[PDB]
Amino acid sequence: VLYVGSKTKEGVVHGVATVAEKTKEQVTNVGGAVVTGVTAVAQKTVEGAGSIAAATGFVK
Amino acid sequence: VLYVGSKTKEGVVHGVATVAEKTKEQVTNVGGAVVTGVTAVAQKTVEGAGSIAAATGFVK
Amino acid sequence: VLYVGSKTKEGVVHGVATVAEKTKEQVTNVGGAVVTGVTAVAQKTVEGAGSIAAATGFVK
Amino acid sequence: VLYVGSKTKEGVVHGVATVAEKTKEQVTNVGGAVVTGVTAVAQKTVEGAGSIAAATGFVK
Amino acid sequence: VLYVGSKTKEGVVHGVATVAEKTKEQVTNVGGAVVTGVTAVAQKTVEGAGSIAAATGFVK
Amino acid sequence: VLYVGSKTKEGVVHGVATVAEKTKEQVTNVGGAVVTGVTAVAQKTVEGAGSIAAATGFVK
Repeated sequence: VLYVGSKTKEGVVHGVATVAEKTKEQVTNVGGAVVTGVTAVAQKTVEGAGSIAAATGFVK
Repeated sequence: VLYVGSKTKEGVVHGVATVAEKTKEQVTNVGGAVVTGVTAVAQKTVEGAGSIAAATGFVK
Repeated sequence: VLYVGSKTKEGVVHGVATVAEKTKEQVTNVGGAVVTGVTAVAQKTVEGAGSIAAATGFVK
Repeated sequence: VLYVGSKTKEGVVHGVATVAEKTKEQVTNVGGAVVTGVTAVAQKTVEGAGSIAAATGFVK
Repeated sequence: VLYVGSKTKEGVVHGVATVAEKTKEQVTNVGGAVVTGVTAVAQKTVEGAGSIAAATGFVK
Repeated sequence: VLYVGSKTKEGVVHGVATVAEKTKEQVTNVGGAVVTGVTAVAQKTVEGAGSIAAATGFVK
């Protein structure tokens, strides 16, 4: 903060990987959210913050 | 904080990985959220914070 | 905090990994959240904190 | 052989995997063979066979 | 052989994988073979066969 | 051979993969062969066969 002579690595997302050979997925969403994969979030702030990921409301 | 001469690695997400050979997933969501995969969150703040991941509201 | 000359590693999520060969999952959610996979959260703050992951409300 | 209506899987080498985080190996061979890792052999014939893996002779 | 109505998978090498994060290997071979890694062999014949891997002679 | 109505996968090498993050290897070979990596061999014949991989002679 006041001083940094470092090699800082702050708030990052690193090395995320996936592999697939023969995938047969038949997602049939009818409401709300549906996530089948990779979702990386990396954010820094100074006041207030969100980062709401893969969420869903149904208010009615 | 006041001084850092470090090799800091703070708040990170590292090394996440997955593999698949023959997967047959038939998700059939009808409401709310559904997550079948990888979700990485790496955030920082100074006052307040969220990071709500893979959540769901259903008020009614 | 006031001084650091170390190799600090804070709030990290490291080394997560998964494998699959022949999986047949037929998730049939009808309400709320359903998580079948990998979820990584790594957050820090100075006042207030969230990190609510894989949750679900049903108020009515 | 004479008939096959199957899902034959012969001579296969499958699923081999390895991981490493912090390894300090200082192999200092002076003679013969030295293997530190992964070696996969998958062979078939009709008359005669080899597959001599990770061997070493010293005749003198 | 005479008939095949199959899904044959013969003599193959599949799925080999490796990972590394911080490796410090100081191989200092002075003679013969030295293998530190991945070697895949997948062959077939009808008469005679070799596949000699990671071998070494020292005749003298 | 005489008949094939199949989906044959013969003699192949598949899915070979590797990863590295911070590797400090100082191989210092002085004689013979040295292999640090990936070596895939896939060959088919009808009479005679080699496939000698990562070998080394020292006759003297």
